[PDB]
Amino acid sequence: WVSVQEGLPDGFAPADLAGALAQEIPERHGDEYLIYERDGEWVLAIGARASVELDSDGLRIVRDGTIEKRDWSGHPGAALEQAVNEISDGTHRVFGWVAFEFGTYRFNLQHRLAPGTPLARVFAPRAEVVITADGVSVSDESYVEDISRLIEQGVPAIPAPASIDLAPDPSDYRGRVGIATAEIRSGLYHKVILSRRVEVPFAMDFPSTYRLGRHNNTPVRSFLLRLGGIRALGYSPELVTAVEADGTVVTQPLAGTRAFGRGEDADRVARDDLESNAKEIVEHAISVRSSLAEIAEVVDPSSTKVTDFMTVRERGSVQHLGSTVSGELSAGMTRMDALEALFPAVTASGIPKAEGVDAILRLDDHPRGLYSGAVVMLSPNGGLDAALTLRSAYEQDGHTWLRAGAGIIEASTPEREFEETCEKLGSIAPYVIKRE
Amino acid sequence: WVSVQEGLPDGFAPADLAGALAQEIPERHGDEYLIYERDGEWVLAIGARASVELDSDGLRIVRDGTIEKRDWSGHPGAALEQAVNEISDGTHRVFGWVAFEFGTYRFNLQHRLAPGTPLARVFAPRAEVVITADGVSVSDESYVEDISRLIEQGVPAIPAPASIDLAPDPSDYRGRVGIATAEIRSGLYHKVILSRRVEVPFAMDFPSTYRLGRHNNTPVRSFLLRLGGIRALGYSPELVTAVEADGTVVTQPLAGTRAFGRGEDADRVARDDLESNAKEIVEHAISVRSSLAEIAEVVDPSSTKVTDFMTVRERGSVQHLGSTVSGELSAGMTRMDALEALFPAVTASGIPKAEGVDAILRLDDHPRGLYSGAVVMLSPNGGLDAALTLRSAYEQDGHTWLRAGAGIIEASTPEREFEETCEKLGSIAPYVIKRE
Repeated sequence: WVSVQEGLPDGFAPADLAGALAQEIPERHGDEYLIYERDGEWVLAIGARASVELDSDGLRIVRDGTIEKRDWSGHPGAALEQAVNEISDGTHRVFGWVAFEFGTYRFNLQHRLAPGTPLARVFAPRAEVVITADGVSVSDESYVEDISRLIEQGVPAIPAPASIDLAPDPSDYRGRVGIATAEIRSGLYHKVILSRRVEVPFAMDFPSTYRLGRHNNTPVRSFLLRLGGIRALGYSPELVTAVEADGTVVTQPLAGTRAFGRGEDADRVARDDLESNAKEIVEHAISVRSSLAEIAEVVDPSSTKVTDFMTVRERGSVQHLGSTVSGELSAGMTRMDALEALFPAVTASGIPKAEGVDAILRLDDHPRGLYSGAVVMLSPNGGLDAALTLRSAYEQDGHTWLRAGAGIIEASTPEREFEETCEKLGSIAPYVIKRE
Repeated sequence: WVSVQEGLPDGFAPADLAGALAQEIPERHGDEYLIYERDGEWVLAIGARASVELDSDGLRIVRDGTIEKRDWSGHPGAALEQAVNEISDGTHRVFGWVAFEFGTYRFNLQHRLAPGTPLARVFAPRAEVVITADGVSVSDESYVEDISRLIEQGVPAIPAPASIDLAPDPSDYRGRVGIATAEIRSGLYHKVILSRRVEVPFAMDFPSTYRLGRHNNTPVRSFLLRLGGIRALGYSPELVTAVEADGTVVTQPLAGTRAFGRGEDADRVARDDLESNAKEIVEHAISVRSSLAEIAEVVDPSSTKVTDFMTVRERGSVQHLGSTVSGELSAGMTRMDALEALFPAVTASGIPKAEGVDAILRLDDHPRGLYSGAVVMLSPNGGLDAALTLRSAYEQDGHTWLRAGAGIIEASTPEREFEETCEKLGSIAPYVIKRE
């Protein structure tokens, strides 16, 4: 590890340097890369020393072009954990994403997946740049040159954002909400989160959008990646799963939403509505109870606890009721068993979760892919950090899109739920920069 | 008859009301019962006013605290018909099941049966509830209060399903495929359908499972029963035999399978594969020819026809090539003659049929029992409706199981046949609910 810089250069917030370094090094050279923000520290992982591709019908481990093909069966977590342990060489951190569809295996719904459905893509980098307020480090000194050059030459001035109309409903979200309420009335499930895509009808500048979006958000994790033919960025409002080295397992159910960022007065009125609204309280408590039932599969029961029970969590364009559920990983359980037990987040799927997931396969645009999955960092010391992929933008196979959803219960009304998606889309839609 | 509701309240699909009523009425009072869904009408038949028990060693009529015993030999259809007419009183419908083993007599294979093998169980109900999308009628007024209350109380929520492991092969299906293909190679026969049981390691909730499965299937008939020491439910993909009041005989051979339910794009690829595949076309064609030869024994030659020839038929987790073969019942022939000629379904046995049935008795777990037999409704106008018993679950004598099979020809591979069984199990296995 080589120290590049003491402190940040004037006019560089860590997010800004991370985003600038993304544009000036990996984007410039065509490298895959991933930026992961966690507790005031940005890691920029550059280039794919090696990578894993887990699909519904196979597994590939790639080392500088050379492809191992493998089969796998049973649970996708066990295959992925093996492949991660292999490419980490016992020493390197591994980064990437896990798709919503990874979660179907738990509920015996993997028969609904098309051949070759992507489940996960992760890589071990050639190099890591680490940015804090305290400074900038790099794992390999051959990068010091380009880092210093972008520092001294200084900060790109982000263009004005573009405009995206959130109002049209091409995918008939309002009508799909109505199908879901009838299914709930029929007794099929209690709750499902359904989403709508918003197609961005132009090409995006991901690094710049990332930087602007981050100035206007307060997320638990943020990320920007180019990996597996996909670009994506996001302001994750909550962890689906963290496993610490000491064995602590964490999940953060956020459920219950009102608008935020409309001034102190409006935000306080919305908050007071949220905290006293019986429907939001009930659905929050139910979510937390479900989280606790899931985590209990992999932690010691005497260890399980809720911290910051049902507290208001501010997330840019929205504020939410949030709780933190935790426990101590049991003997004979792995970090991947933890992730599988909790995936996909109950708060982005539904209740009971098997029928919720079933409903999403039918009533949401498929696949969800990265949306409502996780962006992950896995560490050689047994660590796992998995941010729930929401408040995010995607670019793949010539399409660029936003995606946001809402929790549907029996009493839900199409128009309220559509408006909720609009509030959530306000975490991204305003900060989108054209690729020019 | 007595109308209960002229229009269901919203959040009452017919299958959900039928399943709820089974739980609320016959399951509470230990009654025999059978639900049969046909063309948008569910009939819930409750309580055994009178019964017929057909076994390999004799026939019993059970009613009014008596049993009358009857001897039969050679071919069971005539004794069953005579007995059904007896318990019908010329005015009641009769419901029940016919086991695979019923079909051995036509081929002089009954000597392979265990003495006392059950062949059929049918009953005339004490009461009938008829449910459609447009209302509920009941044959007995003393049911109206119970039915009215449940309707008002509201349909219960479907509980979360359990996990059944489809991967292991304790019956060595892969090995039995190899035995079959070596037998085919040697010239003993052309084709056989071999199956595997999957044991469910818990007591099932049949009414709840019935409901959840129905939401995820599109069958020609569905059923839920507790009769003759057995519980069963299923989503029949085809009729083995129907006889209409006008004398039309119908059979529906489905043969050739690919996955369905994986989104439009994958389903279209799979469809295009199925309809262009020479192996699937030839086997479908051969099945239709066999069906025509069987039906020709009981219908007028100038009346035989094939409708919807080799059309794709969608059945939840799978789609199939199917055809409808029909004719006009001949003078002197009964509905039972028609059933016997067509039983068991060519598409669930093999080619030639005698050799195929014999190969099933040797190379499949025995008895098949209800699997690949029929669930039947017999009407006093001479009607018969026999759904082929596939895509079903079963419970008897402390054991609960699923069962799925595949058509084996000379070139079949164990891996592909095992995967086919998994695809067909995808119809039911994910929706199985534990009885607590």
